[PDB]
Amino acid sequence: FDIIRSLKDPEINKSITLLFSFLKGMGQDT
Amino acid sequence: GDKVLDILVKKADTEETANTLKNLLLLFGTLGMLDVKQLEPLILKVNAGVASAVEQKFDIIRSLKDPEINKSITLLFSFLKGMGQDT
Ligand SMILES: CCCCCCCCCCCCCCCCCC(=O)OC[C@H](COP(=O)(O)OC[C@H](O)CO)OC(=O)CCCCCCCCCCCCCCC
Ligand SMILES: CCCCCCCCCCCCCCCCCC(=O)OC[C@H](COP(=O)(O)OC[C@H](O)CO)OC(=O)CCCCCCCCCCCCCCC
Ligand SMILES: CCCCCCCCCCC(=O)O
Ligand SMILES: CCCCCCCCCCC(=O)O
Ligand SMILES: CCCCCCCCCCC(=O)O
Ligand SMILES: CCCCCCCCCCC(=O)O
Ligand SMILES: CCCCCCCCCCC(=O)O
Ligand SMILES: CCCCCCCCCCC(=O)O
Ligand SMILES: CCCCCCCCCCC(=O)O
Ligand SMILES: CCCCCCCCC(=O)O
Ligand SMILES: CCCCCCCCC(=O)O
Ligand SMILES: CCCCCCC(=O)O
Ligand SMILES: CCCCCCC(=O)O
Ligand SMILES: CCCCCCC(=O)O
Ligand SMILES: CCCCCCC(=O)O
Repeated sequence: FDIIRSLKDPEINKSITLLFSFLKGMGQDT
Repeated sequence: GDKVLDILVKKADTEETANTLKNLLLLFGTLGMLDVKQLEPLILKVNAGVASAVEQKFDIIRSLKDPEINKSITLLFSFLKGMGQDT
């Protein structure tokens, strides 16, 4: 039940967006 | 010098210090076992990813459609498949 409540957390949302930006950056087409 | 060595061994002889030195040697051995020739592209990708993350001054659904994100997560899943190989 923790993940559903956590996804709505603005801090968690921003942090996971940062991790997904990290994920996008790696494996770049270049 | 005998007193110095005595102090050194009597302080070190604790199991914590012996475990610390043993695990340092084991860490060196494992880092030697780990192959780094393939790890240089991974380091470059990590550099690019950290740069993109620090560049940023409902997200996952939009991100999954990103071709870059899709390819990157496919690479991570290939990494996940490679580890724990049946061999
Ligand atoms: C008409 C309206 C009907 C209901 C209307 C709908 C009822 C359900 C509403 C949605 C519930 C989940 C929402 C989304 C949760 C967050 C997004 C998500 O999916 O996040 C996956 C993550 C798993 O963790 P990850 O491994 O991905 O973690 C990442 C890395 O691994 C970390 O390192 O969180 C979860 O799974 C938590 C949810 C658990 C399952 C939810 C469904 C169970 C019950 C369904 C049936 C109930 C009875 C139905 C009776 C019919
Ligand atoms: C008839 C048509 C009906 C609608 C028709 C459908 C309406 C919904 C469409 C689908 C929405 C999600 C699609 C899939 C999203 C991406 C895949 C996924 O699942 O990715 C899990 C990840 C969780 O992150 P992870 O922890 O896994 O991260 C990994 C590591 O952990 C990192 O390190 O993203 C999310 O959960 C984002 C989605 C949040 C929940 C979506 C549902 C909420 C609302 C449902 C009810 C709405 C009202 C319904 C009213 C009835
Ligand atoms: C539809 C919910 C039925 C009751 C489930 C109770 C346990 C939910 C999960 C709690 C947990 O993950 O620790
Ligand atoms: C009737 C069910 C209420 C569930 C409220 C859960 C509160 C604790 C959530 C876990 C947390 O705050 O880290
Ligand atoms: C069905 C959507 C109702 C409105 C939800 C608004 C918040 C969505 C989550 C935004 C975030 O994770 O930062
Ligand atoms: C979208 C397809 C190209 C993105 C992934 C390219 C980086 C993986 C290969 C890197 C390398 O050959 O060292
Ligand atoms: C209406 C919701 C707006 C969400 C904006 C999220 C940040 C977008 C810009 C990201 C950045 O480049 O810092
Ligand atoms: C009416 C709702 C429009 C949502 C558009 C969200 C744009 C910002 C998404 C976050 C990002 O670009 O990183
Ligand atoms: C599909 C079942 C075998 C895959 C996992 C095998 C590796 C795990 C054990 C490795 C080891 O014994 O050192
Ligand atoms: C349909 C209204 C009742 C369910 C809403 C639950 C929201 C919980 C939350 O904010 O995480
Ligand atoms: C059914 C059409 C309207 C919903 C489509 C939303 C697509 C959003 C996206 O491309 O991530
Ligand atoms: C009435 C219960 C709906 C599903 C809730 C699932 C959850 O958020 O753990
Ligand atoms: C309209 C019913 C909404 C149930 C889902 C709630 C949630 O997962 O935040
Ligand atoms: C009309 C809204 C459908 C569910 C959207 C869920 C999401 O992508 O965050
Ligand atoms: C036909 C309705 C599609 C809703 C789901 C959209 C998405 O999650 O990309």
